[PDB]
Amino acid sequence: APAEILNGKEISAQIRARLKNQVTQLKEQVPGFTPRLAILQVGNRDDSNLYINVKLKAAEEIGIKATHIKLPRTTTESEVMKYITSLNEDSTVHGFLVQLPLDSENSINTEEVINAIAPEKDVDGLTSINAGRLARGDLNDCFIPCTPKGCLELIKETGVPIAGRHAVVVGRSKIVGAPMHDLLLWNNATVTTCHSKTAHLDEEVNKGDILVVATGQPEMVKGEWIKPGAIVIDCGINYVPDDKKPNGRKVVGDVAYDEAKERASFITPVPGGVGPMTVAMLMQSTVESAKRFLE
Amino acid sequence: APAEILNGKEISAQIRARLKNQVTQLKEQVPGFTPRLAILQVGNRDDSNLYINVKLKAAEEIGIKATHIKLPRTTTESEVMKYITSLNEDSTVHGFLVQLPLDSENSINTEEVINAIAPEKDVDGLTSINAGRLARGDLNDCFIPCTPKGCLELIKETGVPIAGRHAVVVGRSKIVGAPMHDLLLWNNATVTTCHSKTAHLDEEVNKGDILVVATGQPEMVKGEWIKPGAIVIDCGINYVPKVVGDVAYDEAKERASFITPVPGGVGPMTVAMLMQSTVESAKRFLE
Ligand SMILES: NC(=O)c1ccc[n+]([C@@H]2O[C@H](COP(=O)([O-])OP(=O)(O)OC[C@H]3O[C@@H](n4cnc5c(N)ncnc54)[C@H](OP(=O)(O)O)[C@@H]3O)[C@@H](O)[C@H]2O)c1
Ligand SMILES: NC(=O)c1ccc[n+]([C@@H]2O[C@H](COP(=O)([O-])OP(=O)(O)OC[C@H]3O[C@@H](n4cnc5c(N)ncnc54)[C@H](OP(=O)(O)O)[C@@H]3O)[C@@H](O)[C@H]2O)c1
Ligand SMILES: Nc1nc(=O)c2c([nH]1)NC[C@@H](CCc1ccc(C(=O)N[C@@H](CCC(=O)O)C(=O)O)cc1)C2
Repeated sequence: APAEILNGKEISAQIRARLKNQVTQLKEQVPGFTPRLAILQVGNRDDSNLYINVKLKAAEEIGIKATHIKLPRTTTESEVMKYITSLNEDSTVHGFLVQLPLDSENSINTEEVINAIAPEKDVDGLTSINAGRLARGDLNDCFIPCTPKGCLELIKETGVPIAGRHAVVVGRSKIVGAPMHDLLLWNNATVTTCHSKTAHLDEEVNKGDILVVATGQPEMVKGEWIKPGAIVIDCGINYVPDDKKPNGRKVVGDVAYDEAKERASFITPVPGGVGPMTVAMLMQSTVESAKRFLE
Repeated sequence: APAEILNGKEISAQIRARLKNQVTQLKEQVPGFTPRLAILQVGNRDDSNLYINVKLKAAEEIGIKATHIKLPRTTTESEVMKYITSLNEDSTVHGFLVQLPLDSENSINTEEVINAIAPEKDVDGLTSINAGRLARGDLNDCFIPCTPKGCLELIKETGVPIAGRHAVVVGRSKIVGAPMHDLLLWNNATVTTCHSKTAHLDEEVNKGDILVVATGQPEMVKGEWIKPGAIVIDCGINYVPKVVGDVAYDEAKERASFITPVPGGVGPMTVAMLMQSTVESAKRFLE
């Protein structure tokens, strides 16, 4: 019998509707309080413009005030640092992020920039201090990066308790795999982390009651590798030409969906699974930052 | 026929001899310079007194100047913060640590205390900044906690490459298990982390080509569970009706290819690694 499909587009829409109501209610409980997000951009990349306007739009629908600071390509590292410092010190701003990658004519140390973000405002969760808190089990008040956050939410939507399950994470990146490990461990799964040097990957994958794949290797995890009854979470966004589609390209996951859907009990499709969760998760983190500041 | 014994006492002695020579050479290059370590203690636990004396002794044998500050049981979090601030600002102190657990009559948030330590002096590697670097693979520029560091060194003493091995870590503490996981992962093992909520622990342990145990549960990991030919690293220090490890040594030694005894395995290696981190902090300050 085939896997239930976790519909990230519907679940994300429910999350954004709930956050809207919560934000409406925070303002009525505490009049004048305005949850506030800022996004700092360097340069003028087309892709970043599109992603930023999606974030700003979601924030405005929820009643979060969203500020976009767009610095020119001529900007220096020292000017970027000054803006980060000013955002840290601005008590009207509850959360902010720096859109990546930076687009400057000058050399800018990306890591130093990110690590100047005050940890209590780090809504993308990529500062070293936040990673360190997450990695050592302080989940009550650290920020969680948006993709693994959405993965955890998808897993919880199944209603299957995580504790005691053997979870497998394929990938160990800063943005996905590593924080995904941390969330699974502090929800009491027994966790195996695999990567490009893992031997007999198929046999490792086949031990996962919960499987999260974040490799960027299109459809590499085959249906045969999936443990029967597993929860399969697929972070992959891989482009493949396909003239039968409206824009001449299909999106496929890091998992071979058509065979994995016959083995799993719950599976995320691609497109429509993990991807649409991500902006909702940023908004949820923004709302958490605003609630903490309200104490 | 038994597993080769990884003799942490002899390996640590070699490490301390090397660090002594390094320290002697720093002093001849820069006369009057003294690497300096401070250990801040709250309360008066017997075990902490003994562990601190062991650290002081190793430091003096290497030529590191070691200072011990012992605060009373009445100490408040705010008083501990004043000493941490003073140690941060004292440019004669290259590295310092806070001995754990704190022994106070008042509630003190251990994490807030540890996280006031300046990252360049955090030789125990327990600040969030250092943990965060280790946890994400940026080992260029962080202190690693002394126990996992010592465990990695014991593993390397076998001569067996870590990359591609299935490693199992039993325990996930901030001081041992979690950082141990990170060290194994960024040395390219495939790592499984177990804890008190792991089901079928025996079957998890049995997948480990490398096994590190740090539970504080005396001899709970049974020899039968060990994969034949495994490298077994036992961090346990348990007092029992003698000191014993977290592993059932006499049965595990018949299955493993390499095993650490208790006492004389991980413990001495932990102190040597603290001294290595202290010496690195002194060398960094010298630029
Ligand atoms: N929807 C979203 O907004 C979103 C966000 C982030 C990422 N993603 C997608 O998720 C995927 C991965 O992204 P990322 O940021 O995690 O990428 P990444 O930084 O390139 O990480 C790739 C990870 O997968 C591992 N890997 C690669 N080949 C492997 C193999 N053959 N077997 C096992 N492990 C292998 C790599 O191992 P090593 O560590 O050994 O190199 C690494 O840990 C991509 O499709 C990306 O587009 C989606
Ligand atoms: N030689 C050295 O220098 C040195 C240094 C530090 C520690 N140690 C020793 O190493 C041992 C562990 O120390 P620690 O600081 O890590 O202790 P700890 O904070 O008490 O943590 C114990 C860990 O083991 C897990 N655990 C407990 N019972 C278990 C069970 N039945 N099955 C599986 N996992 C179990 C715990 O699970 P939960 O997270 O689910 O609670 C926890 O993660 C102790 O004997 C300690 O004295 C030695
Ligand atoms: N939280 C916490 N828990 C702990 O159990 C400890 C620390 N902190 N901090 C310090 C740490 C140090 C433990 C230690 C114990 C003993 C020795 C040592 O001198 N080795 C001796 C005895 C061997 C042994 O007991 O392992 C030897 O064989 O030469 C070295 C270090 C133990």
